[PDB]
Amino acid sequence: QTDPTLEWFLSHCHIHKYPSKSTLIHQGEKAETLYYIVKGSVAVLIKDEEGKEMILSYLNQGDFIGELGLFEEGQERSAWVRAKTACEVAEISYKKFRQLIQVNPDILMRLSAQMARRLQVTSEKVGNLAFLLVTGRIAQTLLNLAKQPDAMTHPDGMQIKITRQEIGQIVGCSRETVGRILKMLEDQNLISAHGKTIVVYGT
Amino acid sequence: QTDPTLEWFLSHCHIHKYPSKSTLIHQGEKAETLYYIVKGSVAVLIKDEEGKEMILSYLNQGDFIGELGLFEEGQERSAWVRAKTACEVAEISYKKFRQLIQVNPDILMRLSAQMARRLQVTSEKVGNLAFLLVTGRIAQTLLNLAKQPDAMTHPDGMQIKITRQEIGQIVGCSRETVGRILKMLEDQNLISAHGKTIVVYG
Ligand code: PRO
Ligand code: PRO
Repeated sequence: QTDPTLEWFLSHCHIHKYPSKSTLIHQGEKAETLYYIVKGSVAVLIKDEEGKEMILSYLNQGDFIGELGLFEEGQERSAWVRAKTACEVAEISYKKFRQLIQVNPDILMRLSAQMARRLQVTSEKVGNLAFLLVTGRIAQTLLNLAKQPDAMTHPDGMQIKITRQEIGQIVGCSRETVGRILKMLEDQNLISAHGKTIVVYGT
Repeated sequence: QTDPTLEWFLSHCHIHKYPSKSTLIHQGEKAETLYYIVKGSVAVLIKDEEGKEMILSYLNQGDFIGELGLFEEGQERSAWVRAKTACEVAEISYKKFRQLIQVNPDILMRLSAQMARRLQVTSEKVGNLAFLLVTGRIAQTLLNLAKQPDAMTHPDGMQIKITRQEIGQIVGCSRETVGRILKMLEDQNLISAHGKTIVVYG
């Protein structure tokens, strides 16, 4: 079971290998290139006002990078992209990709499908104004605990001792809701959680 | 002022009119369509825990519905779609649309642009801890104002009066951070903003 459409597309791309931690795309770069991840994983990241790194999302094999620029012709990169693992990345100009689409739209279907599957996950994960309020209070709770005397110093920030159940009691939501928000914050490079302890970054 | 490709796409569609509040796509519908709003607006809804109505998207003229199922045909989700206003919606089978894509990929491009903009909106929610707290305090401030006696009844919820500087001064953040948060809240379909006037939904 070969993939004729993919290898056709790939022959039109410049394929380069990036060691882990190397930067593929810099913030502010003119967006004129579409990327396809042949192998490996990347992190899409932005910075704080104090220059601390936050992860918008991870992109894996089969994902494209820079799809928005293909349609919106502004256009400067909003995010750095850095190799999470050693990766192989295919590169094509927007101009070349637009002519290929005309000839074989299956490759547009490929690009569209992987966006759609990424949209699906959050089709679920929603939350209203209340959930956003709860999120604020959880952050408040974590920030305040990291400031208190009984917080332990950690290479990545300040370590605090609190369960998800206790956060939920304070903030007025279920421990399941806390789990989801904590997992989100950990995915985003804002905290780490292990056992009953949480490391709040930057503090 | 002519869009021949759209006319071509629409000639392959069945166009239906829906009065406001009427359902377009029911819960658990096996996904095989592909909708295009010709006129008006719709709401995408889900029930939360216990069973209260919640908005996933407000979609307007030129927007697609059912575009995620195009790449996952047969999909059943718990969401449903309702007419916000009187609307006119073109529908087409995924099967037929796939035949059209080979001829002219332009409609798939418009659909994909919508999906790409949505991924970008989702990215703008991130999100440091201080930021998330400020966001919650801003939401809190708007929500409490909508509960006050001097709030006005609006079809979409409660209409309140407050400036961006007033919000910033109260909460303790820059005017730039207030703009960023209100925009985020509007993109999340939680409020609408028009000058001093803010409508808090629900
Ligand atoms: O379940 C509901 O609430 C909506 C009402 C119309 C059809 N589905
Ligand atoms: O160019 C195309 O592919 C179709 C033909 C008629 C309208 N647009």
